[PDB]
Amino acid sequence: MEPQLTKIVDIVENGQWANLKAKVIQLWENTHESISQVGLLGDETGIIKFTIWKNAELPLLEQGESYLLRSVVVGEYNDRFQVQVNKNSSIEKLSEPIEVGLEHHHHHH
Repeated sequence: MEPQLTKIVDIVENGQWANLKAKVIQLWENTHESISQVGLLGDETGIIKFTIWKNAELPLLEQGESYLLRSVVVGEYNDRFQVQVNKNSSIEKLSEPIEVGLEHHHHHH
């Protein structure tokens, strides 16, 4: 039984429980105790900002690396939507990078 996959553009609902896979386009180490880490998630359907709470006790993510987020909840940030990770949540590294980068291709890199 695989988990329910939800797309960023399919959010249109805060406080929703689902599972999403994305890469960290940018990371920011937080020094405040309330917030542990915050960055951006690069999904093939778009991008979204997420924040990890210290009460989650989760390891730091690697920039440019793909990450799988299971059992997460959507938070309502002012006018924009954001994904908040807390306890019960899990994170697994994927050896299959996601596009998030396709617009030009001359000959070969």
